[PDB]
Amino acid sequence: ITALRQQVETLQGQVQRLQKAFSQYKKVELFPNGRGVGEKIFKTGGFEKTFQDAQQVCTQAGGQMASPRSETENEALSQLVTAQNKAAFLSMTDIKTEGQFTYPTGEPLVYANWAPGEPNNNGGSSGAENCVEIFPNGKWNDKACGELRLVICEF
Amino acid sequence: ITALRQQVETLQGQVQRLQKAFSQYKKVELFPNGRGVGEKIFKTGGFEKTFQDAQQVCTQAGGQMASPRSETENEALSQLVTAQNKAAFLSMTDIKTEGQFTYPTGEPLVYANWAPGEPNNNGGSSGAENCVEIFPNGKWNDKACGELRLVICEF
Amino acid sequence: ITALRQQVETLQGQVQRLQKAFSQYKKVELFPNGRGVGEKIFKTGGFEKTFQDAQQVCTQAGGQMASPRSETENEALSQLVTAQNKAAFLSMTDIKTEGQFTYPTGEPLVYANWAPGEPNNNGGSSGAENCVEIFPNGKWNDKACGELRLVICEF
Ligand SMILES: OC[C@H]1O[C@@H](O)[C@@H](O)[C@@H](O)[C@@H]1O
Ligand SMILES: OC[C@H]1O[C@@H](O)[C@@H](O)[C@@H](O)[C@@H]1O
Ligand SMILES: OC[C@H]1O[C@@H](O)[C@@H](O)[C@@H](O)[C@@H]1O
Ligand SMILES: [Ca+2]
Ligand SMILES: [Ca+2]
Ligand SMILES: [Ca+2]
Ligand SMILES: [Ca+2]
Ligand SMILES: [Ca+2]
Ligand SMILES: [Ca+2]
Repeated sequence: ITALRQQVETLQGQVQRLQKAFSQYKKVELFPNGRGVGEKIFKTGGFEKTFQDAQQVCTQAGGQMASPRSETENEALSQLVTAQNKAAFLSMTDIKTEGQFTYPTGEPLVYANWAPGEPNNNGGSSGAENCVEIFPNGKWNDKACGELRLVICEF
Repeated sequence: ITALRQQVETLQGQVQRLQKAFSQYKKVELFPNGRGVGEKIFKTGGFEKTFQDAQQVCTQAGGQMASPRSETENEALSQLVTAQNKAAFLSMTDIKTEGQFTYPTGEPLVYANWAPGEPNNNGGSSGAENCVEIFPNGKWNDKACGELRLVICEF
Repeated sequence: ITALRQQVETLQGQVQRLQKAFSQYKKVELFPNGRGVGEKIFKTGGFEKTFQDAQQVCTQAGGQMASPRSETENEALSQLVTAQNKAAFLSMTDIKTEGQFTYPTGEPLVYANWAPGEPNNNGGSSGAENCVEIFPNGKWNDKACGELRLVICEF
């Protein structure tokens, strides 16, 4: 029918405006504590927690901790860490097998950006160092999971 | 026609992607200062104001102060109060009739979570206590409306 | 066909709910650091940077610095500056031609709200004053671009 055609063209307009409005509100939301990379979105809570606290926080929020699988994804996190001037915990650990860092899924790294001479598993008073922190410069450093670091969740 | 069918199937795809993208951006927005319960959304501004200031703030923002009508809704607020480590004002008062706390609409409570021995209307120097604050543990305490408390708005 | 009609009516419902949900999530996002005026959206990052830093920040985020072209737009910014209690940089400068303040595009002001006796180009130790800051009261004051001021981006 011809009226059905009218309803469809109306929907096209409505959908177009929804798309425009949403694109704008994506940018607004991400400023300043969020970064979009691919279909991923990293966002910092602005606070610091231990690794396991941060892991619960991100999960409770409906996401997970950041698993940067590329340089572009790693760069985004670097920007958040820089803006906050606080090193942040990544999602990876080598708790299962020492020396081998893994994603929460069980699969080994497909990307890495260790700083000079890392990891080393030397946390001093803290003891072992099974988690990973990322610096403002984007470099990685294994660190005692019990330390407090910037919380960044991946959605 | 057959072309109209094509336009419709195109809209289905567009709408599906809008839905997926929006679900993701809902989670992103709510982290970390927001909680979704039913069709309600609680969000903290992170700051503290008197009851009447908080009431103007929430209204100006297009919402209202939190009227937790269930344990699930009350729990959500508890999580926000805990994260901020700041007690927050609820929307209810007994200003009209002493002893009887009411929603901004005029209707009496359909849910309550008073702490041991509350309310008591004893604010000391503050005087009377006609408003309600909620603790990190989720318990309620009547308090002088003139006090500064965490602002949480309901949308 | 009749089934196509069913799919279309289904889309209408889906779109209606998307619209409702989005309207709600617009209000949530804007609280408390955002203001909507027309098709524009102002949002503060909460931090302070020099004019050129703020300009990079806003651009990187996919927007620009605030170009208030009316009293309603200026009022919105005033509300953000007030809430933060921090004067903010606007997008306008007179760097090209002294005395004549311009938008980033190259066009002269279509609106202005200078405070008593401004601008004056007297920044003391700072030197010249080619940028513009806005006070909680909404009034404008030219200021050394090298100063640190509240960052507010326009999307
Ligand atoms: O506090 C322990 C940390 O000390 C830093 O200076 C580095 O040496 C890191 O490798 C180490 O994890
Ligand atoms: O400051 C007054 C408050 O003091 C607290 O210790 C409690 O006793 C509350 O009941 C009371 O509202
Ligand atoms: O610090 C310089 C500033 O000092 C303020 O008191 C005002 O006089 C401004 O006009 C001037 O830009
Ligand atoms: Ca180790
Ligand atoms: Ca180390
Ligand atoms: Ca009372
Ligand atoms: Ca009391
Ligand atoms: Ca000047
Ligand atoms: Ca001046």
